[PDB]
Amino acid sequence: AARGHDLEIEVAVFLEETLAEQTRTISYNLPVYNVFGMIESETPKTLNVKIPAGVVDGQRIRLKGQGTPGENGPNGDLWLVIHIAPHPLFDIVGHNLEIVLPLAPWEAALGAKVTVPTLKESILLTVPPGSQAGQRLRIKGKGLVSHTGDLFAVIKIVMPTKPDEKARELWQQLAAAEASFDPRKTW
Amino acid sequence: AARGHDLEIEVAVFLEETLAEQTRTISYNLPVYNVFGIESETPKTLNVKIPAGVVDGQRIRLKGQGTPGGPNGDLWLVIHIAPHPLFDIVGHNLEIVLPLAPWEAALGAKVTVPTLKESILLTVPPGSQAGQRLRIKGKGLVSKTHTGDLFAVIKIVMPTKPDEKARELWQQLAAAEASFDPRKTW
Repeated sequence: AARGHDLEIEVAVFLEETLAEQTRTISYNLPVYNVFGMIESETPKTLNVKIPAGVVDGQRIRLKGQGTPGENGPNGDLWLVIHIAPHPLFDIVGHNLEIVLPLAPWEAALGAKVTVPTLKESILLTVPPGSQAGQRLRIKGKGLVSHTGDLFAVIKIVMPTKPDEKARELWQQLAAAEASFDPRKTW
Repeated sequence: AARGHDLEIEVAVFLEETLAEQTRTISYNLPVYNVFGIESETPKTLNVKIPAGVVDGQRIRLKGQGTPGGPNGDLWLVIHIAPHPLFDIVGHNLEIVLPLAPWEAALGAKVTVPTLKESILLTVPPGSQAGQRLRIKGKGLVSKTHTGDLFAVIKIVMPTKPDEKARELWQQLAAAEASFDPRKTW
């Protein structure tokens, strides 16, 4: 008389439902064997499991005896391992969230106040003058919740498409203005 | 009625070296355990032609070339192409961050770009974009029968705080391109 084996089901969970006390329907099969010992059938099972809120990524939950049938012995256990889903805007890094902050070059140079999204509502982040590409601007009070974490606005500089006659001239003049700038001092 | 012991030998290569077959001379040490189971180290040297296209971690085995009452052990050559400070490998291809000033992307330029071998002058067309991939054919890795390319991936970079002049032109710019919405995606 030996016990059954443990099953594992990786449950993907949209980050947004992190603080959501959520219900997932789990479905799995338990194999049924021949007198000659091979599978010949699978019995289908389902449970409506109440997943607690604020389940951290990769965290584990145990449903005892929901695993494989024991031999002769107790059933094995079933494990639901969480895997927080890849957010469209935010990105889980540590206990904090990251948001890429697209900025037009003028916006980065002059500075600008622009609305940025959070978990729920949208705050107003201010960008200092002269900010650089890769700039890691922090916004406290908006981040993973449980205490609560912080969001980081990581600046990325974007460009409009090819410019028309007038916008061109201007660019040539900045080019002239900033002719001394070496964007590749590293090489 | 015993048998042999094995050996792992790290063999450091450089990304540039990988571009062609290279004859190499590895010096190592062959252990000596007393007929117990260590107090000596009879060294050796082998001359091997490493092939064009190897990859970090790759292993080449040499038979019998380990310790020696029956069959001898085996020798393991573990390649170790430690990380290059400019080119990131992506299969048979290479990637390089190409810093550009906002006005280089806007106006379009010609920029000298490095290579595993020798530099090349790259044409950045007017209107280029953050994250854009400019292809440099054949400057990627040389696998057995294929040769990858190198991609210069644009990254707009800005200078430090500006001044009356710069700042005045940036304001004009903003007006000229007032319709542009970087955060369209929000």
